[PDB]
Amino acid sequence: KHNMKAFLDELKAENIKKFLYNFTQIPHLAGTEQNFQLAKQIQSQWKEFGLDSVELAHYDVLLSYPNKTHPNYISIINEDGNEIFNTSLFEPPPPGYENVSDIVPPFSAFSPQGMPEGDLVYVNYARTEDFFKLERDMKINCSGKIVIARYGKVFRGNKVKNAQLAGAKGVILYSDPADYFAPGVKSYPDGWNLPGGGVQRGNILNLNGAGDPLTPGYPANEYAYRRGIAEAVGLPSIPVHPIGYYDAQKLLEKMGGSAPPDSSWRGSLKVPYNVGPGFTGNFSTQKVKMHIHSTNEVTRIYNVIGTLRGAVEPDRYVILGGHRDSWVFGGIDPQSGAAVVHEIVRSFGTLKKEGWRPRRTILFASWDAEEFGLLGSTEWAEENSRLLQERGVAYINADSSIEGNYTLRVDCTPLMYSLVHNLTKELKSPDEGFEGKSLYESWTKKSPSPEFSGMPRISKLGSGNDFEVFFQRLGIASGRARYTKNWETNKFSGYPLYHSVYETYELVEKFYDPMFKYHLTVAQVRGGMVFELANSIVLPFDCRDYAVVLRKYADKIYSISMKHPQEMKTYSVSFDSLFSAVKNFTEIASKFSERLQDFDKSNPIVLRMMNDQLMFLERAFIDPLGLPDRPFYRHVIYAPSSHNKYAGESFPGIYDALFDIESKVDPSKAWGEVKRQIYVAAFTVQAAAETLSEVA
Amino acid sequence: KHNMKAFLDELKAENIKKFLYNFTQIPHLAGTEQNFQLAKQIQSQWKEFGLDSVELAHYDVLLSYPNKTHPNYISIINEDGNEIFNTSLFEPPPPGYENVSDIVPPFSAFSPQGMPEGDLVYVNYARTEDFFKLERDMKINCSGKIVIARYGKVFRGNKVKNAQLAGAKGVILYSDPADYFAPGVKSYPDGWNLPGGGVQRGNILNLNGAGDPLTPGYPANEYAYRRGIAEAVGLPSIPVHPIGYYDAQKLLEKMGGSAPPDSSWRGSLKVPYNVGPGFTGNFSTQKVKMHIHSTNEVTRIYNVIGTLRGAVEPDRYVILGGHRDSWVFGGIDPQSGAAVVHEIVRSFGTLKKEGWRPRRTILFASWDAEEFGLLGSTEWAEENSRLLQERGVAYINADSSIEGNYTLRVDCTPLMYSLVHNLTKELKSPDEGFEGKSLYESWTKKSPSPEFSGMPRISKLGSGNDFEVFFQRLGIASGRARYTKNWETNKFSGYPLYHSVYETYELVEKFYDPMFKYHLTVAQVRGGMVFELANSIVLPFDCRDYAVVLRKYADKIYSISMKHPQEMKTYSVSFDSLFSAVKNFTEIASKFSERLQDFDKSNPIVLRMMNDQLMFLERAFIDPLGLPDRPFYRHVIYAPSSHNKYAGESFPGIYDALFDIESKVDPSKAWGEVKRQIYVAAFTVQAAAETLSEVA
Ligand SMILES: *[C@@H]1O[C@H](CO)[C@@H](O[C@@H]2O[C@H](CO)[C@@H](O[C@@H]3O[C@H](CO[C@H]4O[C@H](CO)[C@@H](O)[C@H](O)[C@@H]4O)[C@@H](O)[C@H](O[C@H]4O[C@H](CO)[C@@H](O)[C@H](O)[C@@H]4O)[C@@H]3O)[C@H](O)[C@H]2NC(C)=O)[C@H](O)[C@H]1NC(C)=O
Ligand SMILES: *[C@@H]1O[C@H](CO)[C@@H](O[C@@H]2O[C@H](CO)[C@@H](O[C@@H]3O[C@H](CO[C@H]4O[C@H](CO)[C@@H](O)[C@H](O)[C@@H]4O)[C@@H](O)[C@H](O[C@H]4O[C@H](CO)[C@@H](O)[C@H](O)[C@@H]4O)[C@@H]3O)[C@H](O)[C@H]2NC(C)=O)[C@H](O)[C@H]1NC(C)=O
Ligand SMILES: *[C@@H]1O[C@H](CO)[C@@H](O[C@@H]2O[C@H](CO)[C@@H](O[C@@H]3O[C@H](CO)[C@@H](O)[C@H](O[C@H]4O[C@H](CO)[C@@H](O)[C@H](O)[C@@H]4O)[C@@H]3O)[C@H](O)[C@H]2NC(C)=O)[C@H](O)[C@H]1NC(C)=O
Ligand SMILES: *[C@@H]1O[C@H](CO)[C@@H](O[C@@H]2O[C@H](CO)[C@@H](O[C@@H]3O[C@H](CO)[C@@H](O)[C@H](O[C@H]4O[C@H](CO)[C@@H](O)[C@H](O)[C@@H]4O)[C@@H]3O)[C@H](O)[C@H]2NC(C)=O)[C@H](O)[C@H]1NC(C)=O
Ligand SMILES: O=C(O)CC[C@H](NC(=O)N[C@@H](CCCC(=O)Nc1ccc(F)cc1)C(=O)O)C(=O)O
Ligand SMILES: O=C(O)CC[C@H](NC(=O)N[C@@H](CCCC(=O)Nc1ccc(F)cc1)C(=O)O)C(=O)O
Ligand SMILES: *[C@@H]1O[C@H](CO)[C@@H](O[C@@H]2O[C@H](CO)[C@@H](O)[C@H](O)[C@H]2NC(C)=O)[C@H](O)[C@H]1NC(C)=O
Ligand SMILES: *[C@@H]1O[C@H](CO)[C@@H](O[C@@H]2O[C@H](CO)[C@@H](O)[C@H](O)[C@H]2NC(C)=O)[C@H](O)[C@H]1NC(C)=O
Ligand SMILES: *[C@@H]1O[C@H](CO)[C@@H](O[C@@H]2O[C@H](CO)[C@@H](O)[C@H](O)[C@H]2NC(C)=O)[C@H](O)[C@H]1NC(C)=O
Ligand SMILES: *[C@@H]1O[C@H](CO)[C@@H](O[C@@H]2O[C@H](CO)[C@@H](O)[C@H](O)[C@H]2NC(C)=O)[C@H](O)[C@H]1NC(C)=O
Ligand SMILES: *[C@@H]1O[C@H](CO)[C@@H](O)[C@H](O)[C@H]1NC(C)=O
Ligand SMILES: *[C@@H]1O[C@H](CO)[C@@H](O)[C@H](O)[C@H]1NC(C)=O
Ligand SMILES: *[C@@H]1O[C@H](CO)[C@@H](O)[C@H](O)[C@H]1NC(C)=O
Ligand SMILES: *[C@@H]1O[C@H](CO)[C@@H](O)[C@H](O)[C@H]1NC(C)=O
Ligand SMILES: *[C@@H]1O[C@H](CO)[C@@H](O)[C@H](O)[C@H]1NC(C)=O
Ligand SMILES: *[C@@H]1O[C@H](CO)[C@@H](O)[C@H](O)[C@H]1NC(C)=O
Ligand SMILES: [Ca+2]
Ligand SMILES: [Ca+2]
Ligand SMILES: [Cl-]
Ligand SMILES: [Cl-]
Ligand SMILES: [Cl-]
Ligand SMILES: [Cl-]
Ligand SMILES: [Zn+2]
Ligand SMILES: [Zn+2]
Ligand SMILES: [Zn+2]
Ligand SMILES: [Zn+2]
Repeated sequence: KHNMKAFLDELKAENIKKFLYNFTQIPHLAGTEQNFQLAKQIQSQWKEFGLDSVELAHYDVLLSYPNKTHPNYISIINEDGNEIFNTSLFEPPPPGYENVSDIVPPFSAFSPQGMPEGDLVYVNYARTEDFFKLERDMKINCSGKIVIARYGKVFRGNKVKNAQLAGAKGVILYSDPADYFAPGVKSYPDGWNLPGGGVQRGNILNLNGAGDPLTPGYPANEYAYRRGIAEAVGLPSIPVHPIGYYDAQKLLEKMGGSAPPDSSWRGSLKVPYNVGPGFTGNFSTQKVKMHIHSTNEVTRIYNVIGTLRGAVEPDRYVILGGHRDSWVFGGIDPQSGAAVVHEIVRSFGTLKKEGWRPRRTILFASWDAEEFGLLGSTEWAEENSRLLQERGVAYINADSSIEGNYTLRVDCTPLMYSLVHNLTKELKSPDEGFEGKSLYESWTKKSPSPEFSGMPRISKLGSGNDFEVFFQRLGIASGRARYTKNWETNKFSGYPLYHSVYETYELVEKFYDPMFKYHLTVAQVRGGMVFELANSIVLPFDCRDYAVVLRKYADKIYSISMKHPQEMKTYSVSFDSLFSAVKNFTEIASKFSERLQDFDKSNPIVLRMMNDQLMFLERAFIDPLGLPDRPFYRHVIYAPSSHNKYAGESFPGIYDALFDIESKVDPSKAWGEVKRQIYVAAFTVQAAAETLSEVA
Repeated sequence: KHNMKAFLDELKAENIKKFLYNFTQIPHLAGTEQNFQLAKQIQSQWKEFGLDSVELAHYDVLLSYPNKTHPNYISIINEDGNEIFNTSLFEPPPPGYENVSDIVPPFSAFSPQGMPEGDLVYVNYARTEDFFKLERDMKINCSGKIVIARYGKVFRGNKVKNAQLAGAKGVILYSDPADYFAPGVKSYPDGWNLPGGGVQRGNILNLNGAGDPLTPGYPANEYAYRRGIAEAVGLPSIPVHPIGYYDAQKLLEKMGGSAPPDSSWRGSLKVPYNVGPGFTGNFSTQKVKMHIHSTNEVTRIYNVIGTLRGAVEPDRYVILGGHRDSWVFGGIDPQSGAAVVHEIVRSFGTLKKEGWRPRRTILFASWDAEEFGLLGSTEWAEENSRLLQERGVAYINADSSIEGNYTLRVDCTPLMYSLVHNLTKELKSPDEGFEGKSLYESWTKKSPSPEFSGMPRISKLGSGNDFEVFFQRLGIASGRARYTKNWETNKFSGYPLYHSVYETYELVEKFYDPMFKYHLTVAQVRGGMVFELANSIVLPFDCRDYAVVLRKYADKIYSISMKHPQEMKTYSVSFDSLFSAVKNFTEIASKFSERLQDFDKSNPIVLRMMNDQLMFLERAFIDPLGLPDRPFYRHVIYAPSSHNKYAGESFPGIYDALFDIESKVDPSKAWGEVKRQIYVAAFTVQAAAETLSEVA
């Protein structure tokens, strides 16, 4: 038969291995010829594999690149203005790639140009609370200083925004061995750790979901009217540059001024981690000078869009999307994901050649320019927003398939919790010691739920990947899954070789997944979810799981507010409306669930009515007015944290109104806005419940 | 059989007459006990008539009322400060109603309080072009003056906004016999003309679609957080008051300063129509003093919502809505409409008692607080916006059924043109001289299309009624129909007794429609449209009619721009993208039409796919970012004119960018914004076309 088991059995580890090798021999930087050539290869092959149509969708968006003939670097300069120390111009290339052309040197994408000179201040991870410590407790003023910050904890764009608002005139980012060097394992090429010359690339924008900085709201097509650079969304106003720990040691070792305030400010280098400002006595007349000459350029990008038309509901879309563009070779990020997508397409295509079709339409996407701000997915969605919002069932992301080899990681909407539990119970664990056991058993054992005994951890969606426009802007049910590490040792960072030249095919084949078994398990999870979403007669969403988390989030936000009991009395701040809405959602969802299991389906109009009620339930959490000063974050339950784009925040409107409230000048106005956000949230929860009531 | 003919034949003129009489014996002002009692009567009767459920939906919104013990009035005062002339405190009540309690005296709803004193300037109709003439050509400065303006041409709220922006410190509105006294007909009670003591009530807000001034975006429910008065939407900043032509004569007769600039500034009173400022020589030390003491008050309002559940598609809504609140007796506005709705409900209910049900759900609405800013419809829609946007097929409005007795008037979306043509061909004309002929024949003869020989005039929707939230905010296909006058004699105004105490049952029965035949014809048009929309297997919308008007609108906006050929060359202003999008819409709509007529319907999924494509086509013209500084006007093809809320404007974004462009300080910036609006329009038209392409 043509069922889920036929789909799943056709997936092969050895195919995934061949595709990864094929996608990782040369760099595929967005906007380059190399990456256009790969786009055309993927298009031709998805056609060979059996899809009904495969098209390129192109856009002209703002990208950023270093100047080839005028390199970026940082100096220590003496009182005469002699440059006595210079940071490196390139990462030493890995064995056998030392002749590869067009490796982009490390840089911070979208940095403005400049040569600022000044005294250094060390700001730990440049988090909101690091700046609070420095400015409020230690009384150190960053205004007109160059700040040096270690990578980790939070998205680098948030670090830059925080430094800018503190008055810094430049930012230097570095990788500390405390965060990117796991104890007892060797540096690349002999193990999976970051060497002292390794550097993490990455953009430093604050887009808040806008997409292309020049065309917020509308696709960057051939006739688009653009903003001028001065009005572009999300660009930083001070120069930024990333370095490795060999270079960082030479900038940190002379630091004077105040001592670090406690041991959470000390990394693992042989230096005091003094905060500054400036260098100790003998070197106190030396300065740090940045030299940044990168340029922003409007450049063409290419998405590949494949269609497998549905047999019964061709106007209902289940999307499997992930990016293709890489910083250099992309051995983990993104090609470990893209190779998985390619094998999934191949398997659906083999079923299609034997006469099978899914019930609903499946769209497959190879996105461009993800590394420069989620640009290709967001422009495409801006173009197709009306089709997506009335027809979009679900979005499954497909970036890196591995970031470790310990256990599964899932982040998703509560609407897919029961789908994920059911599927993982039918899959085999790849783990050593669990042969013959289910993936559910191994995952639950290694990553237990903090709430419920005998269940696994499933996280909220944050951002920093291509699901953002689908989930937080448009309200399409979304999820993602990969293999991950045990979060001991380097607990505040991704894998050590992230966005470095050392992320290669050999990294993966030698040190992460030599049998390609973790890749195969991830293909079965991502693929299996898509199969169910596109083929189950009733959509596989359980509204009751949203009711349970809504109560948890309401308890959490109430507890935050209750740190201020005297203000809640004075300004009559009540959460009663929100708890009432959550109770109502719980009751209405339960009755909906009963009708769903019973009506059953001799009647296709009743079925589609309840499938439409299921599809539009995520959609009901969208406020067309957006969140304050963030118009493209429209989901009222979930937004990316204002302090860290990678992390999700629940009831973000209320959370941000409460944050640091004890420091606001006008408390009556601040508490007024807390109350306004309570009203908005309660109304939206009740309105979402009401979509599940009987329709007439 | 239970078909359209059974529905239509059950409607009776004599029932409509009895209901009008019943609804017009006492005043039904929003927020009063009288109007709550009528709401409860309508609820009980719609239940008796056979609807499945009938509920009240209440809101607490900002309303405005005069102070009972401190009356509003205007004076001429002398140099000593003696009040030598005072305007009247009330309209003389009509015969037999001189003992009715609670007739609200004439006032301008939402006026601030004040007693400003000053010199008068006469500003004709207070249109944008009247102020341009006064300030640019005649060099007269309205700053710190009281302005007096005649009613007509444009919505009164626009007059107030224009006066305020010119620096006026108060506004006096009056009814000129030139606009409200038809030659050769007598004053009420002996004919249908406005007497010298008659006054037009009405609100003076500039809401731009917001609804309740205190809760933009969200329903004004029990836990809503409100804006303070200072941040309320749309309130005027200077006092305003309306008067009749007896009083107006006494304010205008002493005017000096400059002469009227031409005869289009002269009405029909025996006065020079001098512009001022101030009075002639001997009276030049006299002034005009306003006394306004009205208060804004948060007050409860009640909508009645009736449901007739659909047999096949209960999750698809066809809405018939009109208001119940009146200024005084409401003999035309709104009860001539509400009596029509009541008989329509009764007729659908009789079919339902014999076992029939419509295919789709029909919702019936009796809206409150329409006269204070479309408040009841807009709050209800804000509450139910998620259900309306995914399930709303169409909205048919039902305010005043008559404004004359000459011929039919229809304003609607192009999607209902072919529906209206087909229906009116099957209805009998009520007109003298057309007995035995169709309503299509009489209407086409009396109101020919300016474009097409052998077809009737159908106008764009403007605003100033309860369809605004459904059409311009939410993108639900909308229409309205009534009997109207021949637009000779008083061509710039509604009927003479509009919003006066003299609009009574007797006005209608004696002078407009003694046989109730025009009412019956309007019930058949409104009712017939609802019947078809709720019962036709394929929705009765023709996408090809949108293609035809889109070309007309594109030609029109191009022609406006081409008044500035040198600027179009210098700034490279091209309409090519918009014409391309319109061509594409024409081609795609034509192919869609062919698939629609053929697929035919053994296949209900294919049917619903194309019914969904039809329903979501109006919805595709919505931009979730809104129009500039008007976030609740989201439709890109149609908005209410920025200069006149009653009139519709096509491609409003482009139109407003071009308006008065030759006066802007920075032409490169102004023409940049023209180009931005061209891009937005072209994109939206192409995106709307693409919803009609094959779905996969
Ligand atoms: C969770 O779900 C429940 C439904 O089970 C909702 O309950 C409603 O709650 C509101 C309060 O937010 C109640 O509002 C009150 O309505 C009264 C009138 O209700 C009757 O009549 C209406 C017609 O207008 C019917 O629809 C309804 O069924 C009732 O028969 C008003 O009289 C109340 O106002 C008076 O008291 C208040 C409170 O002190 C004063 O402020 C006022 O000034 C006034 O004196 C009030 O407006 C409503 O009746 C409830 N519906 C029910 C029980 O069916 C919850 O609201 C919902 N949670 C959320 C967040 O939506
Ligand atoms: C009305 O409907 C028609 C479709 O019938 C649309 O036509 C498209 O118009 C755009 C222009 O807006 C064309 O865009 C051009 O695409 C070229 C590549 O197209 C080929 O390859 C793509 C894959 O990316 C395929 O999808 C496509 O079928 C083609 O095979 C580009 O090379 C062009 O860019 C080059 O020339 C331009 C113009 O001088 C330069 O500015 C560039 O720098 C570059 O050198 C260009 O982008 C598109 O191909 C047309 N599609 C067709 C014919 O199918 C209209 O756009 C539509 N109207 C609106 C308003 O949407
Ligand atoms: C994840 O897996 C779980 C466990 O299998 C699954 O929950 C189960 O779903 C089934 C199917 O809905 C439930 O079965 C129903 O049981 C009730 C009462 O006991 C009956 O009323 C139902 O009978 C109707 O429907 C049947 C077909 O589905 C008809 O054969 C019958 O004639 C009736 O019309 C039905 O048998 C079962 O109770 C739950 N089990 C639970 C909750 O423990 C869950 O749905 C899966 N999640 C997904 C797919 O997202
Ligand atoms: C307003 O009234 C007009 C005039 O009646 C109406 O337009 C007409 O609609 C009918 C029904 O779609 C059209 O009839 C079709 O003609 C074409 C080609 O000549 C045929 O392909 C069609 O045959 C198919 O569908 C039939 C059932 O509808 C089946 O019996 C048949 O087996 C085929 O499947 C069909 O007969 C007619 O051509 C137009 N006339 C015009 C445009 O002049 C219009 O639709 C009405 N507007 C509304 C309802 O909004
Ligand atoms: O522009 C954007 O929104 C994101 C573009 C890009 N996106 C990613 O690289 N996303 C990776 C991030 C992987 C690295 C990681 O997870 N970092 C991390 C882990 C724990 C922390 F506490 C802090 C950082 C992913 O989603 O797989 C980037 O972050 O520069
Ligand atoms: O607040 C609002 O948006 C409108 C509230 C109310 N609405 C109406 O009274 N609407 C009537 C207006 C009827 C009078 C009219 O049509 N006036 C008109 C006609 C021609 C002109 F050139 C100018 C005005 C209707 O739609 O039937 C009002 O206008 O005060
Ligand atoms: C990755 O695999 C593809 C597909 O086999 C290779 O592209 C093909 O190259 C052959 C030999 O030159 C050509 O004849 C085909 O026309 C290509 N097919 C395409 C583009 O669809 C590609 O060379 C491989 N890349 C690497 C780095 O090994
Ligand atoms: C750091 O790099 C700079 C720039 O290349 C070096 O300074 C230059 O040295 C050359 C040759 O002595 C001079 O002609 C240039 O005028 C210098 N340029 C600037 C901007 O100072 C410097 O030697 C390097 N420092 C170290 C320690 O290698
Ligand atoms: C308008 O008609 C209604 C309905 O007949 C009248 O309301 C009824 O009044 C009678 C006699 O007092 C009561 O017994 C009924 O209970 C009422 N029914 C309702 C409210 O549904 C109403 O009196 C009439 N109004 C006027 C002004 O004639
Ligand atoms: C216009 O109305 C005003 C207010 O009622 C009249 O002026 C008042 O007259 C009484 C009795 O003479 C005085 O005691 C008050 O002090 C006056 N009030 C004000 C505010 O001036 C006035 O007589 C009326 N004018 C005409 C022509 O009837
Ligand atoms: C890159 O730098 C060189 C000079 O070192 C300069 O000639 C060129 O303009 C720069 N390229 C840009 C800005 O693209
Ligand atoms: C920080 O330093 C700048 C520049 O000298 C100054 O203008 C600013 O007010 C300072 N802030 C303090 C001391 O809080
Ligand atoms: C792969 O798994 C083994 C077994 O625990 C572990 O020791 C090794 O470090 C893992 N590789 C990576 C990259 O985590
Ligand atoms: C109405 O006017 C009287 C005085 O003439 C005053 O006592 C009362 O406060 C006013 N009512 C209001 C503001 O509602
Ligand atoms: C109109 O008069 C006011 C007040 O006297 C003045 O401030 C304003 O500038 C004047 N505008 C002109 C003369 O254009
Ligand atoms: C009703 O119709 C007649 C016939 O033309 C007309 O003369 C009369 O004035 C009409 N009534 C109104 C209110 O227009
Ligand atoms: Ca864009
Ligand atoms: Ca509101
Ligand atoms: Cl992912
Ligand atoms: Cl990281
Ligand atoms: Cl109307
Ligand atoms: Cl009028
Ligand atoms: Zn990635
Ligand atoms: Zn990345
Ligand atoms: Zn009305
Ligand atoms: Zn009215």
